[PDB]
This record gives sequence, structure tokens and C-alpha cells, in this order.
Amino acid sequence: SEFSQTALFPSLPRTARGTAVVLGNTPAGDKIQYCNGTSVYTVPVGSLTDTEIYTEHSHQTTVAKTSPSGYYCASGDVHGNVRIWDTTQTTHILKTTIPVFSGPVKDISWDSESKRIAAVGEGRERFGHVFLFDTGTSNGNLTGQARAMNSVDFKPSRPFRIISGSDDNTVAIFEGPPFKFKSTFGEHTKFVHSVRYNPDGSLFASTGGDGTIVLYNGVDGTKTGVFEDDSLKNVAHSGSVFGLTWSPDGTKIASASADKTIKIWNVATLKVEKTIPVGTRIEDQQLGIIWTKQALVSISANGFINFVNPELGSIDQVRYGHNKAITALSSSADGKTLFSADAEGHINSWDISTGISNRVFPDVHATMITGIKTTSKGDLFTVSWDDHLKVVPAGGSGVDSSKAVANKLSSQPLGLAVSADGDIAVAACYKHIAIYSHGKLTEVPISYNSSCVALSNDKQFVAVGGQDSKVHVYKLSGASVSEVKTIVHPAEITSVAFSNNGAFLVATDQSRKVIPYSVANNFELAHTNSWTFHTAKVACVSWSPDNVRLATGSLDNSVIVWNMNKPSDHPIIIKGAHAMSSVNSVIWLNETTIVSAGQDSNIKFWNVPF
Ligand SMILES: [Mn+2]
Repeated sequence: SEFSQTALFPSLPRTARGTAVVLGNTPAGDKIQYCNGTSVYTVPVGSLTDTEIYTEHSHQTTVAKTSPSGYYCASGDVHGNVRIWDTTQTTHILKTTIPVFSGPVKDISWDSESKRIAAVGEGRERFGHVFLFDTGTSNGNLTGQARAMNSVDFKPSRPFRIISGSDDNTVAIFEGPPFKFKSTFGEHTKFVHSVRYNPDGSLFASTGGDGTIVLYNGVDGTKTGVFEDDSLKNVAHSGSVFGLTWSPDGTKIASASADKTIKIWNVATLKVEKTIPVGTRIEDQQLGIIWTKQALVSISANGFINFVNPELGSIDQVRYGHNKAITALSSSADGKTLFSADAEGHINSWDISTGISNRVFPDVHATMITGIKTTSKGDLFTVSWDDHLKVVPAGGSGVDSSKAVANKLSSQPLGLAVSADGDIAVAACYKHIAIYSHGKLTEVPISYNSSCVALSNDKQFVAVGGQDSKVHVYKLSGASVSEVKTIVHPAEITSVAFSNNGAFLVATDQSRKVIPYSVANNFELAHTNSWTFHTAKVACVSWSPDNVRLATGSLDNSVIVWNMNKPSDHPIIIKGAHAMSSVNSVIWLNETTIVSAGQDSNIKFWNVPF
């Protein structure tokens, strides 16, 4: 009642170099599914803001597939669990959870009747299991391959069959129900990463590390041919092929390869039809792909989602973002753009009204970014664990990471504050307070270890939170600071912020407390109420433009909105704001709109009325 999520700029799928990514989809093909963290993302092809998230696995999610009926989703994790849950309601009630084997689930396949599920992976006692979705009842045995089963698929037509690809280089076929081994095929010479039946079940194809794509008769697995690219010698791709998928009408196959291309094939002629290069960088390798009734999507090693135009043979849309923990957020002065940074140094720009993303490239840092701030002139200041404070300019395309000023710091930067106009920047470091005013990086040693910093709107005060449980407030004269007040907290300071009108300074700490101070009154307590509603370390704080409300994000997964005009009132608690994830950054876009970002790679927008 007190708030509502109005938009989500979702996490990209989890990816690992040279590792296949498996996608799922809704019956109509209007949404794709992928995993990151302990979550399952159902991402719409026609919306950049309405992705749905299911977060109930306790272990890292691997693959998720929605049944042909569209009513259930079966998702696996690295532990070997396959949870089958309702997709129709936000409560997502669990139907069944089955421990298929001890180890990671790599692929899942629903039969055409939405009655059976075959799950495969790396398991101690077996590599695959087939069973009933609703009861967990075994519906056969998938014994037959000697190493991890990487891909599995049901024949959608009768007689029923199940095919699988394995690290033992073979493709196996099972007949049923009940299902049992029928044959093995050794056309491949390296790991088989993907096996898929066409829509009518008359044929299936396989591919993998040896770069070839084989076509087979759907009922008995007899090879009918191999795909040819006349520019290559006896291979479909010049590198590993991580996945293939069939067009809805079965006349074409699309493949994703380490060779950095997506290729579309003509099934009838067995010849390549379009070759679509994604890029020339190592991150442009394609690790997964799926063709739905509404879109053909391929995934880059960097997690980017590429929407392919099969007619033109090109890439239509690329959705960027993060798959690593987001650590900082900063919006542009005009409120049209949002910048987000992560734990691996990546930064993305987002158009706030549409959700359209852009990955900053080149990369400003190669490691953790502990802060980023925009200036009324379009620059973006940043600090990272590589002990550098960099200033990215505007020239190349929006923010020119093309090339700009890097300054070594004497100690690691933990926090960053910058004046609106960019005239002054202060970085709170492990052993120093670094001040940046037009070229001169002036460093002031401190006796304690800092943890965060805030600069008053009028540039007169610099508040430095410390690991000594004190907020050190300094008056800033040029490139020098003089401590005018030392505020004591019960535990280490975690974040600080000044209201835009300079009326208040707020500090949060590891004891889960949020404490505001009256600036005009020598930083005395602004009120005496106990703002201890978070149940875990508070990670961030930010003031509303109205200088009265503020918000905090915590490791307890929540965002809490506080009201300075009613300190005894219960605050607004957005519980589970980021499910099973710390909320690392929160900022206000206006007096009733908050944006939060989490360890989960998600960026959420919240409408919070008065
Ligand atoms: Mn299938």
C-alpha cells in the first residue's frame, strides 16, 4: 500500500567463459528465461521494464524451463535440485522439488504433454533422471553415458524419445515411456553441448566442441547429414558451438559459437544461410541461444543478450547490464540517465524513461568500483580498488571512457563524494582523505581508517565515516580540512549523506542504526527516536530532494524510507526489496521515486507516495 515497484532493469544471465548458457521460454515465445544468483528471470521480448523474478532456490540457479502448457517452470541449481513451481501467480507455489542427483543440473526438458521432465547434469550417482513433474515419480532410467550430460530434449511427437549430449562425446537416445537406453552415436569428437528436436519431432540436431552440426532422423537417431559452410573445411564453425536451436517452422537452425558468430542454417539444403558476427573481442563469444515464436536470442560471454534479425542476418537490439554485484548508482542532473557500476569494474548507462541500456566501453576499471558520481556537466567520477580515482569525460558517445585522467591514490578508496558542478571531489581512503580540485590531487593522512564520505551541497563540510565508529566532520578550506566535530556511534560507520539544503547530516552504522543530526546545531541529534528497524548492516543512505525523507538499503534485503518530520512514526519498510540480496545503493529521482541496486545485479524503481 505504501509503495510499489514501477520498473526493473534486470540482471543479465550468469555466464562463465567457455561455458554454455541454457535458456528457457514461455509457450508463445514472448518471454525468455535465464538464471543468475539464486534466481530465475522471465524476461519479456517486448518490454525492458517488466521482467519477473523467482527467488526461492538456496543454491545458484543453472537452468530454467517453462512447460509447454505455460503453467509451470522447472528450474535447477548447482546442488542438483529441480524445483517445479506455479508460473501463473506471484505466490509461485511450489508443486514439487526433486533432488535429481548430487551435482549441477545442466539442462531440463519437458515432454509435450507437460507431464514429464528429464533433467541432466554432473551427478555423483547418475547424470540424468526422468520423472513426473507433479509427483517426482521416476519414469525411466537415463543410464548410458560416461560423463556429465550437458543437454537433453524430448521428442515432441510419438513415439516418444529423449536425446542427450555428453562430455563423453556421444549423443544418446532413449525410448519410452518408461524410458530406457536405445542407442549411442559417435559422430562427435569433442564434448556435445547441445541436442535439440525440431518442432514436429521428425529430426534432431547435435553440436559441440568439435565445431560440427549433425542432423538425425527423429525416431531412430540415424544420421541424415551434416551442415556445411563453404568457407570452412568440414566444420560448421571454427570453434566450439555452445548451442543450437530450431526456428518455429522447423526450416532453419541457429547456432551460437566461440567463433563469435551466430549462424542461421537452411535445414533442407544443409547449407549456412546467414553468418552474423557479434564482435571481435573474447567477450563476444556466443554461449547460448534460443529461437522462440517471437524472437531469436543469443547470449555473449559478457552476459549481453543479442536479439538477432534472421532475415537481415544481423543484430537488432543488444540488452546490456550486469551479472555481478552492483556497487554504486548515480543519476544525471537532468534525471534522464542512470549510471550503475559493479564489483568487476563494469559500468552501464540507462535511459530512465525506457530502460534502454548502454555498456561503457572501454572499461574504466578492471576491478571493484567503490563509488561513482555524475556532475552537472556530464562527467562521471569514479574510485576503485585499483587505488585510482578516475574522471571519465563526454566525447566518444555519451561518457568517453575512450580516454581520461587516472590518479593514483596513496591508499584504497572506500567512498566518493563530488560537488554538483564537479569542482570538488573527496575520496574516503583507508589511510587518507583525498581531495580533488582542478588537477591537484591533495592527500591528507588520517589516523583512523575511513569507510565513507559526504560533501555538503555548499561545499563547506566534508563528513567522513570511520571504522573507528566515529563520523569526522571537517570544514573544507581549499585543499585542506579542519575537524570541527567528531560524532560517536555504537559501531563502525557504513554510509553518510547531507540533505541538499544542508539542514541535516545522516550516518548509518554496522549496529543497524540510522542517525540524523542537525547541522545548524553543532550536529546534535536531530531527534531521539531509535531508528533501528534494519535487521542487518545498513549499506547505503540517500536523501529525498525535499530534505525531509531519506532511504536506506541494507544487507537485510530491504529498503526503508524514513521521515524526519515524524521520527516516532514507523518507517516504510520495503521488505525483500532485493530477494536474498543486499541493497548496495539507493538514490532518489524525485520526492516520491527511489531507485535501488543490489548484490543481485538488479536495479529497481519504487514509487513511494507521501
Ligand atoms: Mn524441447
